[PDB]
Amino acid sequence: MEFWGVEVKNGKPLHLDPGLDRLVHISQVALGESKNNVTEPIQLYVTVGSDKLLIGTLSHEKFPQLSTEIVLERNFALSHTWKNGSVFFSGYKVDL
Amino acid sequence: MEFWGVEVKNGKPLHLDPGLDRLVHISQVALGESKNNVTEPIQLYVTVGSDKLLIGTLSHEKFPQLSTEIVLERNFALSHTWKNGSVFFSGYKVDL
Amino acid sequence: MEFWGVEVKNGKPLHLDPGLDRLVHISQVALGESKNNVTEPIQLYVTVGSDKLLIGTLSHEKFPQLSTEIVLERNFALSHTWKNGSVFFSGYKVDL
Amino acid sequence: MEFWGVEVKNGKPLHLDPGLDRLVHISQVALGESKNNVTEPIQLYVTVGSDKLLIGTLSHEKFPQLSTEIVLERNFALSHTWKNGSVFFSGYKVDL
Amino acid sequence: MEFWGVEVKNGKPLHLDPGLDRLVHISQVALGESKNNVTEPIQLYVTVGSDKLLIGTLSHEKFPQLSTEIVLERNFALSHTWKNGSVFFSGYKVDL
Repeated sequence: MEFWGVEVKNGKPLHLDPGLDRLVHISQVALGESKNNVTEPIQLYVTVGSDKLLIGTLSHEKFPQLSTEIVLERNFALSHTWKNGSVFFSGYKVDL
Repeated sequence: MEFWGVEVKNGKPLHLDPGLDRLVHISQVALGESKNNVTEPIQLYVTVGSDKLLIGTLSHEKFPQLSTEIVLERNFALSHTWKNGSVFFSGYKVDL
Repeated sequence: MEFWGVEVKNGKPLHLDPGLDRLVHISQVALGESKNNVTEPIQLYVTVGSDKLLIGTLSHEKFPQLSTEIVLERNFALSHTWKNGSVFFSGYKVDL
Repeated sequence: MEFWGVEVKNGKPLHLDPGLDRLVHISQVALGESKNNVTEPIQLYVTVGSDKLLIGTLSHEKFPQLSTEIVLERNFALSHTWKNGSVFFSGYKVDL
Repeated sequence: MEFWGVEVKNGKPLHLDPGLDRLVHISQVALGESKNNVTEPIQLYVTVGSDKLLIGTLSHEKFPQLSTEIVLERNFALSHTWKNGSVFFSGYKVDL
């Protein structure tokens, strides 16, 4: 049980690996601050072995964060559709 | 612990099997992007044997995703009432 | 770990028993579609022994579902105040 | 694992004790019916030893319930700021 | 399993240590009472080592609390951007 987190900037897929005999457990997703205040809804994706899964759609006004239980035992990528800001993903790494 | 997820397109029941001595744990539901300004509320169902259970009602305006804990040890189907878009279900498989 | 769920129709108490050395874990609650556009908040109860406990208040407009963690080791009843529709309760049974 | 719940009526702290080598796990909080009036936000507190902690703020309009994971290993008190109604807390007791 | 909680006043980082062979599990976040209207965004952070992670953005009107699952095995800091009030964080400590 080790705290884990990342900031995905401007949506470009961030490729991650839990490591041998580990899982990443993502528990918290948060929409970062806007520089402009042109806010469209922002889609969030986890890509695992190809399959690209929508996990949610955030907005500053209505959906600025999610409490989640996403469990990843293999290489994956996090990505989102906001070209001008960050989405924060956090949780913890687990053994076995 | 194996990441798992599916896209249910246009609501047609997707029949799934966790596998022998496995469970599917569904943790995240997300509503896909709409192509038009018709938004009807979209009902989501898990059908197990003779029981069709409503798990929720989504909309782009108010309810575009759910964080869930749905546990399936036997064959089931996922379905929804949106004839013109997708709902994404994700989570993980567990060994017994 | 066995998927479990029920439909409580028109609010009448549904009396249930987890069984010997079993638990019912209720993880998802969902408000059925309305035919009868009166609307009003719908209170949901779990009755265990002499205690009738409110678990929440649903509406089609604002609160059409809940994600819960309700654990029941002994006989109980589910009930709600909607006389003209259903509320769906689902989750799983656990041994030991 | 035993179902547990209480109704905290009006503004008075309810003092509770899990017992020796037990925990209370609070998983669901629900605001009781207001008998007409539109009411003010209601703050919820758990008091443990030297700490009175805000756990949230409920309203009939916007926040009538919470799904929680509050874990108490020693004597505590639940209280809230609604002088003329109830808040229901439920979950389960765990033996260590 | 020991109840844990803190009040972070006016945003100033609170530096905390779970202790040897312990984790802090943060389950509940709640926004304190405002005396006026707050116009500044209320952003919440957990800082661990070189990573400052946004966990969400609170408001009195729309997002006065979060139910979370944040796990910390290391020294960390909690902080937020509300200059004129408190955010309450609670949960429990776990051994081993």
